[PDB]
Amino acid sequence: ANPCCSNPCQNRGECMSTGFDQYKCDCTRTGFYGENCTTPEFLTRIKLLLKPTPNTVHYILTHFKGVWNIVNNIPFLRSLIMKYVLTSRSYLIDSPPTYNVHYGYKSWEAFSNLSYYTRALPPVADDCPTPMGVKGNKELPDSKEVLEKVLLRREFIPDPQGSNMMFAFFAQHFTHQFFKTDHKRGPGFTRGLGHGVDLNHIYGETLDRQHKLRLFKDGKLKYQVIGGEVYPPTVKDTQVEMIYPPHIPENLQFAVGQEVFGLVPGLMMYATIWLREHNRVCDILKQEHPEWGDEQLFQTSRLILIGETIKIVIEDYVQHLSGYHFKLKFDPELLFNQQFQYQNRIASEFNTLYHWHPLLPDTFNIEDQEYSFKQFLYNNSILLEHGLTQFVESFTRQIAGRVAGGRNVPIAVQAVAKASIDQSREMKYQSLNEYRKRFSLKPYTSFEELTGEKEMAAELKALYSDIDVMELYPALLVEKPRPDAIFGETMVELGAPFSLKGLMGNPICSPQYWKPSTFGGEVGFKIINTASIQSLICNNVKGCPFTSFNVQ
Amino acid sequence: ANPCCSNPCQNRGECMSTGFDQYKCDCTRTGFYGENCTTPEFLTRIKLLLKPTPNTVHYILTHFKGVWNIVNNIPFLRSLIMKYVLTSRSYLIDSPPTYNVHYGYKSWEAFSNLSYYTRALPPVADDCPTPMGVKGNKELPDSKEVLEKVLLRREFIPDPQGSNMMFAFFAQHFTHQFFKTDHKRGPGFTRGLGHGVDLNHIYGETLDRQHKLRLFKDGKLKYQVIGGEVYPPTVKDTQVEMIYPPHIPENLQFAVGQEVFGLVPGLMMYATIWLREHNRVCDILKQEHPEWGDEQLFQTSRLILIGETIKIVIEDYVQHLSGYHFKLKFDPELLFNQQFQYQNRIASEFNTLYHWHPLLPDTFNIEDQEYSFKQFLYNNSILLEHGLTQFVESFTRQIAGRVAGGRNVPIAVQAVAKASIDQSREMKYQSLNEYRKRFSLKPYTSFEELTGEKEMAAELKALYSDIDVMELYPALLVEKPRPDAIFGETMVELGAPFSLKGLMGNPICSPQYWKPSTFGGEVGFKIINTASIQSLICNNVKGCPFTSFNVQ
Ligand code: HEM
Ligand code: HEM
Ligand SMILES: *[C@@H]1O[C@H](CO)[C@@H](O[C@@H]2O[C@H](CO)[C@@H](O)[C@H](O)[C@H]2NC(C)=O)[C@H](O)[C@H]1NC(C)=O
Ligand SMILES: *[C@@H]1O[C@H](CO)[C@@H](O[C@@H]2O[C@H](CO)[C@@H](O)[C@H](O)[C@H]2NC(C)=O)[C@H](O)[C@H]1NC(C)=O
Ligand SMILES: COc1ccc2c(c1)c1c(n2Cc2ccc(Cl)cc2)C(C)=NCC1
Ligand SMILES: COc1ccc2c(c1)c1c(n2Cc2ccc(Cl)cc2)C(C)=NCC1
Ligand SMILES: CCCCCCCCO[C@@H]1O[C@H](CO)[C@@H](O)[C@H](O)[C@H]1O
Ligand SMILES: *[C@@H]1O[C@H](CO)[C@@H](O)[C@H](O)[C@H]1NC(C)=O
Ligand SMILES: *[C@@H]1O[C@H](CO)[C@@H](O)[C@H](O)[C@H]1NC(C)=O
Ligand SMILES: *[C@@H]1O[C@H](CO)[C@@H](O)[C@H](O)[C@H]1NC(C)=O
Ligand SMILES: *[C@@H]1O[C@H](CO)[C@@H](O)[C@H](O)[C@H]1NC(C)=O
Repeated sequence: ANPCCSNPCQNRGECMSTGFDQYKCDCTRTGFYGENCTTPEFLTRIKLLLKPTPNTVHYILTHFKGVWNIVNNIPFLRSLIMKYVLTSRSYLIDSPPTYNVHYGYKSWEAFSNLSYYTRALPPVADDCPTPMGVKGNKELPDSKEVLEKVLLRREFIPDPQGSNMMFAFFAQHFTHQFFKTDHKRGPGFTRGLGHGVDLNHIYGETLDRQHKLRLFKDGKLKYQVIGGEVYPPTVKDTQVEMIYPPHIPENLQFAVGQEVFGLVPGLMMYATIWLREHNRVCDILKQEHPEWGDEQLFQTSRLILIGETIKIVIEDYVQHLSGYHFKLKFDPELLFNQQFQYQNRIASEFNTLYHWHPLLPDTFNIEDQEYSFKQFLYNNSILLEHGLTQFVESFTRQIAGRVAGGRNVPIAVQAVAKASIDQSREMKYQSLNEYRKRFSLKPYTSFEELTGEKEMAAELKALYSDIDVMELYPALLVEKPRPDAIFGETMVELGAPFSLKGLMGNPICSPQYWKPSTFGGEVGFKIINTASIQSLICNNVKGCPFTSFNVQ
Repeated sequence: ANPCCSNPCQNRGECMSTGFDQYKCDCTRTGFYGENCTTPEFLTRIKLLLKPTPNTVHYILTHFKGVWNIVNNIPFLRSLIMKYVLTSRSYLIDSPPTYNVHYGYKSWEAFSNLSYYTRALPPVADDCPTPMGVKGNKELPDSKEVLEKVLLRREFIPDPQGSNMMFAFFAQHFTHQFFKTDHKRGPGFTRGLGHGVDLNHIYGETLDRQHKLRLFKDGKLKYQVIGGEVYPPTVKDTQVEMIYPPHIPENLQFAVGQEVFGLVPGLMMYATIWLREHNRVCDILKQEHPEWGDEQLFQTSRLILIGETIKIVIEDYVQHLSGYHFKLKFDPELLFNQQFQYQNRIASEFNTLYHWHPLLPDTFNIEDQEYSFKQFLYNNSILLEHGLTQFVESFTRQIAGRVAGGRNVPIAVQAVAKASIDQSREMKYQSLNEYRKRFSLKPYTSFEELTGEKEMAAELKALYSDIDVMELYPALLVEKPRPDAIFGETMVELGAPFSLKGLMGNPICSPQYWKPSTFGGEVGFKIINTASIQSLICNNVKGCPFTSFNVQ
């Protein structure tokens, strides 16, 4: 019924109904004119004839190891390249945000209501005949049939990039501060009104929760000592709301910023590490400022751990995922002479493609034990039995699973993957190829080009019939990976602009914030600029055990 | 005891305590270096030797009328000059925001908690020996003594720029959407979470209030027809809460977006005009999009009226009180190639200096009646008595009062002007000269330099002793005005950046919003780009009465 259901406007042109049966494409600043914005301009012709494909941009960055070794040892050449990485990626995001799950058109309700996730692409209209628009059958294939045929794990497929459980649990700990779906409203609503990296999973979403977690002395957070080790406090001691099964004793009901981090001891591991780091920074600032009160010590510490988070994510977490020989660099000054919006709204699609459940192994191997999912979930006495030291040493050695390549979602969490399929349809996601076009990628012409193989492509083609009807989420998990990589092209090219806008879009990277006095002088400024996952564990885990995001 | 109470750092360098009695200035990206950021760099010595004073630029813009008559008709030259106006004023506001009433240091609470007003200057620390820091007596002079000696109006002083009551009530109506102090929390807390021009004074702050005001047919707002004229609906049949005295009849309680607009018929006049304009735009959009539903007609009408508001404010409202011969232009495209944060946070000082009560006369002369403050306030029966047309014609003729120059605050609202003094000290405002240095203005060396005369200056000399202790709010109302103007240098050079960042920092001025499809096509786009106070009255007030912001 809606004349824009076929998604006619190309090259990011906006569609608007002009009557019951007619439409018009607004091609403003798209580089193209014509009915559906497909006729390029002469300057656009030159750029399209010169812009290299992302797979070529992935080859030079992962080859010529000796040439990148020269560039890395030159600050000028490294900064000029890192600046190009920042700007080229960040141009793809709409900031301020536009659409959400309920508005396929711009409106003030969509912009102002921070409870919605935002949308890179507008949702399909209710009165469209097919789920994707006009293409495909009236009903998408059975989500359980897609789940069992191409998603579920037969034999465990390890990640060829060496990603370990330290990386996987870091990915789960980090992303679950801005991925906090409000299941009371719907899959398109969020509870992290910060919409970014505010470390609410450490300090609390609301002020009242924060004050319950604070000691109100030297800016530190409340803690307890079990067996000589610093662990988060209990629910009984702080009276914060946590999510635990009714069979969990009171001394094991740990209280952390995120109310669900008692789900798995992997999240509680990082929650304990970051808690210790906060109090460690409180001791440093108090050493440098005996005149500061409790509130300033807490606040300045919080800002320092935020900078440490963004520093570790870019230079370690993203560095490992990229597989680049070029050393990425967290430097906000690279954007001061550029056009960049220091804001961010968390996108629903970013939430979808971050369901990296294939990372999870069949068993969690700690020291000389192999816990199943039943034994590991909601059992933090495991953490107390082994300690952070052996926890780090065990997760550093155990390798995680490959995300792309298909058929690697462990069956323990199969209902989550099936829900990621079902909820994507509930929120009226557009097709995979529509999101590939939205991010300047060539649309797949067949299921075999997508998967890079024949068997899964045959099962998909029997289910979806036409490639233009393939859904985004299952395509990500079964996409052909880059050579010996963990992700395909769609995962990287769509997630990098979201990931970059959420890290650099933080206010601490803005010129008025990025200065030593914001972090208590040059001593606190050095804490951020020398942060690393290795130094985070070495400063807060006994014995200073070697850790990394890759297996040795 | 705080070593930063003397505000030692100059040129926006940030002070930080480095001990119980030692401080350090952070001169990062200030153009200066040294202990208190006072030694200029080479590029700083060149800019300080080439930048003209604000009064010089005001002279050039208010003189050479024939030259501006040529520039106004050269579209490239006019856009070029308006570009310089927008960029030079933008550089002064901290965006993302920094301090508030409770945080003199940058903190995540200060940035995230949207209930606060932000602060262009940090508050004075509570442990400083004097209210202003280290200068003046232990207590500031009697606010009643200041109010009665330099503020209370003995004889009405008309505005030399000819501002009428159409302007005075437009200022009151427009600003009272982002100036809504939360008196349940404190003067530094706002109830306007949009922090800008979201037209919540028409549609409501919360979604539940908006639905009470909406008719849910053709996107129109509810209304009633009294005597053949369109007026807002009553609280009796809408249940939306309004502030009315307990004696007001049920059918005289008009229900509009802002709960306090029943305070004066002047506010209810503009609320009625804008209500009509929304339903008129709805008729225009439905005429062009007969396939749209209620929600999209409403949401698009809202975005259009927001655009109309920013248009009228820049090209009529700001055009009137600037006194410029250069015709101001509202054109978001002038910032697409410029560094500009498309976000805004309402500053508390912007609220402080927008207290333009000297505009009010001693009586409100409508047609042939002269109503006192007692008769005018909370008397919507006056509006139904005379009608909108007579209201527009009467207020166009009645001249408002001069805001600067001293002694023009009407005695009927003396309780307000004292509160502005008290609440400013309660919020620990810094001195007048400290705020002048904050906005690149020369500090006043004497009270006579501030007032431009002898009498009021000698009174302020005997109250404050030192000029560096003079407060911001009373200085704005007693400052020497510009020649035959309404405001002084401080009122203009401090308020213009706040006003700029609030108008152009709106999301609809961002590139992904400034296009026809956002506003329902080229017809709705034309409603924004050809809006004016004259067309607003002509399209919505019966008879198309002549109106203006200046008396004829
Ligand atoms: C280690 C054990 C893990 C378990 C038991 C688990 C299970 C779950 C469950 C139950 C949900 C919520 C389902 C729903 O309510 O719709 C979820 C969501 C999610 N998972 Fe995991 N997962 C694990 C690890 C990970 C890891 C390593 C990542 C890495 C990125 C990850 C990424 C996500 C994300 C981003 C969400 C969405 C968050 C939200 O919408 O609130 N998970 N997972
Ligand atoms: C026409 C009759 C008017 C009356 C009876 C009136 C009276 C008042 C009152 C009672 C307040 C509340 C003070 C407080 O809550 O502490 C106030 C505040 C204020 N007035 Fe008016 N005023 C009038 C017109 C105007 C005009 C023409 C302007 C022009 C700019 C103006 C600007 C303001 C502002 C900006 C505030 C601050 C409100 C806030 O921060 O919430 N007022 N006035
Ligand atoms: C913003 O800050 C204010 C003040 O710190 C918070 O309001 C306080 O809330 C507590 C409850 O947590 C009350 O006991 C206080 O009386 C409140 N003070 C004032 C002045 O209102 C407010 O909750 C914060 N906003 C958010 C979203 O956290
Ligand atoms: C953001 O939007 C949601 C949904 O449009 C709002 O939630 C609704 O709130 C109204 C009351 O205002 C309730 O009657 C509905 O039942 C709610 N629906 C859902 C799905 O939650 C929410 O209030 C909006 N937030 C803001 C700040 O306006
Ligand atoms: C500088 O801008 C960025 C920010 C994050 C990036 C990034 C580029 C690249 C990658 N990341 C991390 C990332 C990507 C997708 C998702 Cl979903 C989450 C994180 C990856 C994995 N490869 C190379 C390019
Ligand atoms: C484009 O940038 C602006 C925005 C608003 C402006 C402005 C410049 C100028 C003025 N205004 C309006 C205004 C200023 C202060 C306050 Cl407190 C309220 C309104 C004035 C008064 N004259 C010349 C310069
Ligand atoms: C862990 C897998 C549990 C569900 C598997 C049964 C669903 C049928 O899936 C079948 O499995 C075969 C073996 O992988 C594939 O070769 C077939 O292509 C596929 O159709
Ligand atoms: C795109 O434009 C062509 C004409 O150039 C038209 O035939 C076609 O229908 C348009 N696309 C869609 C999806 O309608
Ligand atoms: C929890 O882990 C411990 C190992 O420390 C194990 O003995 C226990 O059985 C586990 N509990 C459950 C319910 O799996
Ligand atoms: C500022 O610097 C001067 C010398 O540069 C020094 O004498 C003075 O104490 C400093 N502080 C103040 C508040 O003037
Ligand atoms: C309200 O205004 C009317 C004129 O419309 C007047 O007759 C009446 O006395 C006024 N009421 C008060 C309380 O001043």
